[PDB]
Amino acid sequence: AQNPNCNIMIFHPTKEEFNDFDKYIAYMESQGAHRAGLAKIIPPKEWKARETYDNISEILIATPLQQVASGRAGVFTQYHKKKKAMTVGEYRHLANSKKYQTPPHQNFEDLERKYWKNRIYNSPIYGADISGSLFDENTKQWNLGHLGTIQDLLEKECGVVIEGVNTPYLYFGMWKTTFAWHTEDMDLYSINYLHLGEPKTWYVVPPEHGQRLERLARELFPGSSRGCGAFLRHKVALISPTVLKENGIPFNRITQEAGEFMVTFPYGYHAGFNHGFNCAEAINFATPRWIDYGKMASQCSCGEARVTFSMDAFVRILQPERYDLWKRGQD
Ligand SMILES: O=C(O)CNC(=O)C(=O)O
Ligand SMILES: [Mg+2]
Ligand code: NI
Ligand SMILES: [Zn+2]
Repeated sequence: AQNPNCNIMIFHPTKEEFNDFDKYIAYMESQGAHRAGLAKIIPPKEWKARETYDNISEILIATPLQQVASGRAGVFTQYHKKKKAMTVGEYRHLANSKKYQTPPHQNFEDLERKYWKNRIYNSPIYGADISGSLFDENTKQWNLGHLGTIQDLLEKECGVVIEGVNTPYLYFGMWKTTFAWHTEDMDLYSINYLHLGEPKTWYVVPPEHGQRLERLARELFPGSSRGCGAFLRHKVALISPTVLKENGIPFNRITQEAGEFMVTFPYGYHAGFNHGFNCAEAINFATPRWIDYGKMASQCSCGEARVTFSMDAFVRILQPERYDLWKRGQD
């Protein structure tokens, strides 16, 4: 069995190996990468996502989200307070302001310590979930706006044609902006490219141990657990590495820098934070190996998790028994 300790693997494809996306994902899996829940891919030195980032300031963040925390330093929830629209240039200035900028620090480890110690006492503003792409149309390799669609994968594997589309999303971050513990919708893969700016630290639980994290979360968030049998689909709960270690939950951590891809694997719980002003692009995708995960994925039917149009068909086809109840949640 490859990678039995479920370590995060880092890959360095050549330009020739970067041509065929599906084939490279399958290669990484042949070496055990999926067992970690997360892999890093460093693109060949010849590759570029686009020529420059010099002309992005006029992108609109229509609904910036202020991430307000409740709880204790290592065990907290966050809610998102909607703010007035602003451009990327306005948001960058805000991120660099004395109120929001990254503090002086020695290295990534010192910054991580400061994040866990102090996150809850601040409310950073995240430009998350913005439909669009920063890949140049002429970039042919690993262009997240040109991937094979999940609808087409389901059709190829299962023979059923379904409605829906699959497009990327931009994330503009600042110091302390946070992504809560989650897996993807329908336990899909995700891929994330850090286009520019400061790093993003990730934490991940191996898929084979995801239920250990769920059981801890039910203990630590007992009212939420009573409210919903899949409340981590709400994407609001944070648990620190110190707390995970105290409770024996297996996990790993890694920092992504500008110019690097991360891939999350089906049912790989992940969480993390941004170090300062940055811009990432991400999309979900599927492979043949995902189908069995999609069939078994938990679902939120309490009404909180509220998701895309395209998830309807996945539930309807892969989880027909759950369909009725899940759709009541969506309506
Ligand atoms: O970058 C973020 O805020 C969150 N990204 C992801 O969870 C992902 O790419 O799967
Ligand atoms: Mg612009
Ligand atoms: Ni994710
Ligand atoms: Zn719910």
